[PDB]
Amino acid sequence: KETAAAKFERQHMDSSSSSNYCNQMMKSRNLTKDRCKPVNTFVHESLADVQAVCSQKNVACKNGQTNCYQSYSTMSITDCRETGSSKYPNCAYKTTQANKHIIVACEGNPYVPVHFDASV
Repeated sequence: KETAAAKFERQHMDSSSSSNYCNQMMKSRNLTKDRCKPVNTFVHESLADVQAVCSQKNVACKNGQTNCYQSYSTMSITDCRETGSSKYPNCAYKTTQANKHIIVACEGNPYVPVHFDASV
């Protein structure tokens, strides 16, 4: 079973944009298999910097758990949002670049992000 941490890296880490960035990324990260994942965020900071968020500002998660953390600094991210006319299997996304604080849920040993809660 893919760990939650590994799933977080697959769905949300791209440390490495074109208007087609989201179309290609959502495909390459297996987020267009079976369904078009409607909304997704990729974070372009180093894995180390994102993992460090687990030592930054403790905040409540959307689901009410208390293991969420807001990055002290803004981070370079890309929001991928499925277009109003996107129809599986031809998943189409609008790519929007931004610099925002990220909120992630952290868990496990090592204590790392396991869920992307929001950008603010």
